[PDB]
Amino acid sequence: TGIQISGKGFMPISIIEGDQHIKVIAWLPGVNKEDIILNAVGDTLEIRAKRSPLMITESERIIYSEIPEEEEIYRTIKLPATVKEENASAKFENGVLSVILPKAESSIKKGINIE
Amino acid sequence: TGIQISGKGFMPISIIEGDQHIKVIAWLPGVNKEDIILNAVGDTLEIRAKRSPLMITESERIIYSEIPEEEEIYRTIKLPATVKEENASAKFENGVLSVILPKAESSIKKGINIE
Amino acid sequence: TGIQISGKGFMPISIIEGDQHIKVIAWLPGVNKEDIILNAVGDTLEIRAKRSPLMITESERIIYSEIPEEEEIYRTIKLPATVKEENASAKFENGVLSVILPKAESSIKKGINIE
Amino acid sequence: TGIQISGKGFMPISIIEGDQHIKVIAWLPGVNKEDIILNAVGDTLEIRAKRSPLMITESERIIYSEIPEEEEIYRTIKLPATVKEENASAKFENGVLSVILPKAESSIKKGINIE
Amino acid sequence: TGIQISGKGFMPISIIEGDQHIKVIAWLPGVNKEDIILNAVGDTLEIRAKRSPLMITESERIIYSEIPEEEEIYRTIKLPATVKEENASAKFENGVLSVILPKAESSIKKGINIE
Amino acid sequence: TGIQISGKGFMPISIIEGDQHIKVIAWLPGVNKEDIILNAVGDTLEIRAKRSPLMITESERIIYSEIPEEEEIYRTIKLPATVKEENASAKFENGVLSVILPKAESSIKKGINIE
Amino acid sequence: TGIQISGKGFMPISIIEGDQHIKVIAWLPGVNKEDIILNAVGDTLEIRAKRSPLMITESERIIYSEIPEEEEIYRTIKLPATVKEENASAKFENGVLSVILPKAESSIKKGINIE
Amino acid sequence: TGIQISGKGFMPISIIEGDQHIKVIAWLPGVNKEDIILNAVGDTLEIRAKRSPLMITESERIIYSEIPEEEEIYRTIKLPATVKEENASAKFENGVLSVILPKAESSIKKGINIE
Amino acid sequence: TGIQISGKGFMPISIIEGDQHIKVIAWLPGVNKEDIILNAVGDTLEIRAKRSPLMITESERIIYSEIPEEEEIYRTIKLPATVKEENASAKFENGVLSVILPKAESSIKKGINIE
Amino acid sequence: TGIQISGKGFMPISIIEGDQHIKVIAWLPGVNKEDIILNAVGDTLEIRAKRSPLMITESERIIYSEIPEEEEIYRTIKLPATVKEENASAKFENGVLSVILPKAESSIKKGINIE
Amino acid sequence: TGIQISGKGFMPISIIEGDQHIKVIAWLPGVNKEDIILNAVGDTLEIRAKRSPLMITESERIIYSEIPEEEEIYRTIKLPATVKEENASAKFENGVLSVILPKAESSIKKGINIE
Amino acid sequence: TGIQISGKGFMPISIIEGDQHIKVIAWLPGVNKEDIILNAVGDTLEIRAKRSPLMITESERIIYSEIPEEEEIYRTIKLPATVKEENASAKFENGVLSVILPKAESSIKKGINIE
Amino acid sequence: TGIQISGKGFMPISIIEGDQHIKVIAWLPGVNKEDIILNAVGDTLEIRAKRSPLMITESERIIYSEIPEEEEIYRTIKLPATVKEENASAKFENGVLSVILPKAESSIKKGINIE
Amino acid sequence: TGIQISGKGFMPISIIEGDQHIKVIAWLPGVNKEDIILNAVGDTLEIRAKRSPLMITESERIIYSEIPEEEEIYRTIKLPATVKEENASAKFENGVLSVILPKAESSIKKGINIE
Amino acid sequence: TGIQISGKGFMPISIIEGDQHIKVIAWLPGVNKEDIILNAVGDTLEIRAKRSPLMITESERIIYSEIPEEEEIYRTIKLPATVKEENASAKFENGVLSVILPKAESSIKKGINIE
Amino acid sequence: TGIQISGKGFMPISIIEGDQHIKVIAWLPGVNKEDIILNAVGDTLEIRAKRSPLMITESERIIYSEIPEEEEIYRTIKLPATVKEENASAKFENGVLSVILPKAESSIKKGINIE
Repeated sequence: TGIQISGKGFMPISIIEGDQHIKVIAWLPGVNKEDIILNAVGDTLEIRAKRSPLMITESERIIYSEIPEEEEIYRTIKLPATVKEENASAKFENGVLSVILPKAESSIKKGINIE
Repeated sequence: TGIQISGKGFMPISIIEGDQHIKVIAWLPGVNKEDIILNAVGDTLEIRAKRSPLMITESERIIYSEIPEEEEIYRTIKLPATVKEENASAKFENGVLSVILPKAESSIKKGINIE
Repeated sequence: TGIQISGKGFMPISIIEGDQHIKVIAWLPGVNKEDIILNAVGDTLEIRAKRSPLMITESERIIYSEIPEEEEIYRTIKLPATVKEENASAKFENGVLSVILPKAESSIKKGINIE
Repeated sequence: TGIQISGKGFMPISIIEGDQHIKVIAWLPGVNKEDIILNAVGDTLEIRAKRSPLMITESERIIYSEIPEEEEIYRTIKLPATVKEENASAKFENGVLSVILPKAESSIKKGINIE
Repeated sequence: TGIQISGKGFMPISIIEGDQHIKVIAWLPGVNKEDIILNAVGDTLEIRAKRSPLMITESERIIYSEIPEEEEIYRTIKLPATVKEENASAKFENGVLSVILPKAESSIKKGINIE
Repeated sequence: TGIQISGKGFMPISIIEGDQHIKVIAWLPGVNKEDIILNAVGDTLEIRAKRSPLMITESERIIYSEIPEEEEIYRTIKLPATVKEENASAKFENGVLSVILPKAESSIKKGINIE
Repeated sequence: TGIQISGKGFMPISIIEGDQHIKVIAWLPGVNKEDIILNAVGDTLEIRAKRSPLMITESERIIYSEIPEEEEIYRTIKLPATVKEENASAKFENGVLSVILPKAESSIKKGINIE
Repeated sequence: TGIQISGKGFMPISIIEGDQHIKVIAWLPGVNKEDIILNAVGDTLEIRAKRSPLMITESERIIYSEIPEEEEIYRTIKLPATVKEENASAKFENGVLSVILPKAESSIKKGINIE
Repeated sequence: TGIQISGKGFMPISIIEGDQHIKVIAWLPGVNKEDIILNAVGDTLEIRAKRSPLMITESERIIYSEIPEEEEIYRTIKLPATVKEENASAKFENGVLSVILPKAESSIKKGINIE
Repeated sequence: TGIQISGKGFMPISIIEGDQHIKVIAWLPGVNKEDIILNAVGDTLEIRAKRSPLMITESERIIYSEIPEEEEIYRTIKLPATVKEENASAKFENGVLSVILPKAESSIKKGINIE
Repeated sequence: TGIQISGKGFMPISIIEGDQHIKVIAWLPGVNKEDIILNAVGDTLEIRAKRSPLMITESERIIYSEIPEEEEIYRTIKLPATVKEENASAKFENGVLSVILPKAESSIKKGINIE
Repeated sequence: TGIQISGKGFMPISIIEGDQHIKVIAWLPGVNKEDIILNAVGDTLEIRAKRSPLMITESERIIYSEIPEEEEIYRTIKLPATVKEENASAKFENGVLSVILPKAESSIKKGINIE
Repeated sequence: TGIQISGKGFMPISIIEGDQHIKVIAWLPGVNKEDIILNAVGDTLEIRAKRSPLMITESERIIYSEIPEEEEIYRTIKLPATVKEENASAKFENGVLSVILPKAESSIKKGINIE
Repeated sequence: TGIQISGKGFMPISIIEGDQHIKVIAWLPGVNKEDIILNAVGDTLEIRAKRSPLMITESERIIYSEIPEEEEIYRTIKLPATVKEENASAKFENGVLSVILPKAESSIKKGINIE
Repeated sequence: TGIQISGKGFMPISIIEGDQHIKVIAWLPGVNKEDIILNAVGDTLEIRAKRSPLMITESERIIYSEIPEEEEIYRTIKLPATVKEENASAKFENGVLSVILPKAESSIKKGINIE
Repeated sequence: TGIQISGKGFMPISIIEGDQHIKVIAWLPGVNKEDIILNAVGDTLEIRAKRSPLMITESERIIYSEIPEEEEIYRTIKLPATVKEENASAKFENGVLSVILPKAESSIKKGINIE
């Protein structure tokens, strides 16, 4: 549907497009700020992250779990437009990752009169 | 299977039992530290929480998303054994919740080494 | 579903639990002020009521009817928590009964600090 | 069966035909006096009403309810005979509406007796 | 059999259609000459009758009965074609009614005038 | 579909609408002027016909034939609007029947404008 | 079956063979005499025709038809025996075509004596 | 509903009804004000119109289209109530048609007050 | 098929190509001239629109509709060639949108001689 | 098998093919010389006959019978090669018909040498 | 279907039938004028042709194709009529083959007058 | 496919045509030159043969055998053209039979020049 | 399969790609020299043509045709590499269309040393 | 899934990406070093090879084989990034091909800060 | 088929058989000579080996593969003839393995030369 | 599967084959070291033992038990190859038996000359 996505593991994401930039939304619970790698260029975006396994005491044991445990996970997406990555910015809080990607000049759409 | 869990929406949770305590783990992405209500007595656990919606500018618009949008979500659990909630504790970081539940000394089993 | 309900006839009912009280609703069309029996104890609730049959003039005849004709009906309910029925209150209007059940101090959940 | 009924939502109704009139019964739980609209002409009758769902207070946690809650509801009925609407009458108490309409055909009362 | 007959009580009827009229034979045992109400309009016919009440008593221990005293009995017949009610005629003998419905002039089917 | 047709035998037909009339067409292969029946009233039409069977000489024998053998054929049709059958006309040539049905003025729907 | 038929369009036909000739029957609703071209040689017959389409008025519209639309139609049939086309004859009436085919002398059956 | 709809081709429709009138909504994309034929009488509606096909130059060609090409299209409607066609009005804008149908005096229903 | 389309809601569209320009065809019933936003660049065409809700008087109600009720709708198209947006023009009438996009020289085809 | 046999009734037959002629055998028990009709031309043959029923005196009764009762019987046969029916010779004796038919010159097969 | 067609390979063909002749149309793409062998007699036509394989350069490999490859191709057709080959003619250009077959006199059909 | 074959026994065959002749091929294993009979005329071919059974010694017995043992066998064929049998020649060696049939003058086709 | 082909109508095309150029091969039988339009740029190439219909005299008609009749046809293709149209060359004979595309500089692939 | 591969024959492959380059893996059994051609450019890479067929001795026979027989084979793959072919390197050992594609500058990804 | 093979792992194989020896072919991509385990005796042969997995640098990642990842593989074969295993020989070049098995003189078959 | 197993009682067993020996494992819960009988010869192995029953004290009484009570238990296993039982060994700990079966030296497979 105008975009392609790939990667390993589970990863909720969402994308918002403006007239000058694009906002990226991602869910990465249980990760330390340093465990994240995000690289981009042109119109392509890459997300890489690793989470610690849930340690347990020798006396302790798990009766039940829902959480997938695979530590390494990443997701790749092709955007609908080219961006100026060098000016991009991102915020991460509450296990959630936030990104801002300025649009490239060529991508800036233009209006047309209607009569 | 000896315990039951209930609630609305999508919410990962994990449960672990210790000799002196029981440990509960849950993922609360998009929840501010103060947005959480957590209540416990005896051997039953309850959780309620609200995550802000995805804000957008009139120019901006959502193109793709799998993340569910509903804000308020909750979870309820019945433990297998009684706990001393008065001494329990909870720690929440990076959109993930952990809770320490002291087992009742009456509930605390007596491992015997014999042969 | 964690609670049980039974009885005879059609008597739509809905239950709402509040931190300090429980609100319950029952559809009772066409029933007079004197026909209603209410009883609650511990964490269970009972209702019994009787509606006069459809009287008609000798020259009249019922050509069509979807309204059920039975007079007496009752319903049993298991509450999830104990209530202080002695201080409860209820009201009936427009064929519907409204109830408020104060919750016992023992049953009232305790909140725990988050850190 | 010589008479037709239609509308939306749940609305039990009873039709009673007299030698000089037709009486109609409608169950409208929780419906206020001013919210109900009654209209008729010829040999057809129509009903409109709307019910306010509820108000939230405190936690306001409700389990799977047995009571329906569609707000707007109406019903239309074709009578077997023409009625004199200008002389009709209606009353609503205990959540049930009662209506009596004199029959225009009865005001004519044709007869061509032969051997 | 493509035509509708309805009513209450036991009242055998035979409907005969002519090219200029409709003739109907009906069984009305025990009904007086003045007790038979006959009405017609458009393409429908109404037959109404009442027989002697023939009450019940005691000190007899009724030993046998096949004759019902049901007084008010009627039948509604959907005629296949329009009739001129003002010109109808009938004869009643030995509890059997012989009606004539002269639909002789209310329409005249087109004919062959081909050239 | 707003008009109904039935009958026995093979009889193709087609229907037309006119501003002040209705045209109807019927294929009647091998039918003589005298074998034909056409009657109509109101908004319904009837057709009956009978065609002589396949005659054969004593010295001849039918080695193959696909043409049906039945002689009598007929059709009945419900028209969509009222017609003034007294003014109708029809023509039959080359085994095909054409009929002209002037429409009832009351049935004519004209005289609405846009602004 | 010792004989073949082919062509396009709707064309009922029946064939009858005489000891000295062969007679053929054809259904041609709505065809003008000149519209048809019948030819023959050897033991095969060819029939060509064209039926005018259903002309219409500007205000007119066709609401339904059973009649097929195509105009140009023809059929071909291979006779089992040779004929003397120069002596053939045909008659067409009431949208129906008849043909008489004198059988060739060698085509005409010869009977061996009793012994 | 008591209403019927018919016609050919693609023509989206919606129908509103008023107490004193009836309002009709029709989509007619790609139409000029003069191409539309509408007429009304009694309690039934008809709408007929024509839209030009897609013009093109010999140096241009169709690569992809969803819009159906057939030009002549119409629809018909059977109302549940009679209207006063002579007083009806209609407006057309932005490819959409709005019609106002003053309801007949007999059609106008009588409201019934609750006693 | 070498061209990509996307958006939300119902939006008929068709596309035409010439040697020097691109023509765009779309259906927007019931929209006001200003309610539409269209931008494009490179080979990408964006269409955005918001439609008025079907106004209804309090006494009225929609007995039936086919028109989709959603108000805002938009579409995106990736053309097979590049365009000079700054020179484009568009006309809109009768609920239809017309847009002409001159092709970009670099993308503009060249004729190739054949010998 | 390159040839066809047809007819009615029990008529066993056998066919014998020579270099210069064809001989054919047919079982016709109980048929008179005057009852037989045989006709052949080209490379096909016809046989027609009739056998009288079994007579008995009125006092006599058939205690056992396997012999068939039907009288009229016939057969038709297609040869694989043309025959000169002029020179045909037939012999009927003991309820069996024998016939020899010289073959046509073209039918006559020339012996071909081996080198 | 009155004519037989056979042969190996791909060779589109169509047949035309003159009253004095027969014209045949065949597609023989990629063939040099001399590479066709054609011969015919009676009412049967034989066509033989061979094409060079689609040559390739030593440093050339085919990415994609659909054209069938077999070099020799032939077809045979049995006409419904006898012809005079000695007088025939044919043309071949633009990879398309044309042939003219004058009919035999016996092939000439004789028109039949109709009465 | 325009050619038909018949006979009894096992006899694989293949057929060859040239511009000047026809060549025929047959497998007749275990058959001596003297046991073969072949005949032909016009455009049809006959084959007849008989193979000596396998003799067996008294001390010897057949353990297993796939070979069909029927001695006499024959085949019949209809050629696609007429031949001149008086000049035929055939070879039989290595258990395989070959035949060369010079064409008839009508059989040899005449080339048609191209324009 | 990594390459795009498109267009309407019947147009066989086989594509071949050389290291230094692209050769394009297509079958366009039955078209005139000038009705061929081939244009290209970048990495995409277009083909348009029209073919005369099979004309006939009124005395003439058809027995059978395999050739499709539609007249306008075209095809478009996206090559794997960009070209320099200016040096393009093409030949068309015998209904076969040949085109040569010298490859663009940036497209010329470079061999890699092997170890 | 973002990468495309095509070709004919059997040739297992696998692909790897690095931050400076791309590594390619391929199985090529039975290939001498000389018969493999590798070329690539930009983001396009092609592999061509031909293997000697399995020669055999006159006395020899193939009883069973799994290996496919085709000799010429190739593959094409379009990479996710463009490379600097001139710097590439490819090691071939043990019937397996290894290739190194140093990434081009614009392909080089850029990391972006987070807070 | 009288010969069987078994084992785990992917290993295409083809058996060849001489008169004085037997040849066999095995595909073993990525198998170092030292990882090769092959053993046989009498008329049965064994094959076993392990392949190193594809290593990667931490920065590197697998995007797509077809390579089978199982390492340890082997095969077992029953040969149809005994061999002098002590006299066998093998060759392993470019990932393809070949072997020669001198056949035991007992297995060696003695030719028979008679007419 | 080349080996056979038999015996009585509950006895999980595992079999492992090496290059020069064969290893066998058996579960012997509750069996004393001396309770076992172990014998083997050629390529078959025998194991027999008797395990004591479940004793109970005077005051005791058995309420539940799953363990089978049968004392005598044995198993018979025919090995695939002959073994050097004279050199075999066995080891039994924690109720589980292990046995080493050095297989016959003659069974060794060797002889292939590795280049």
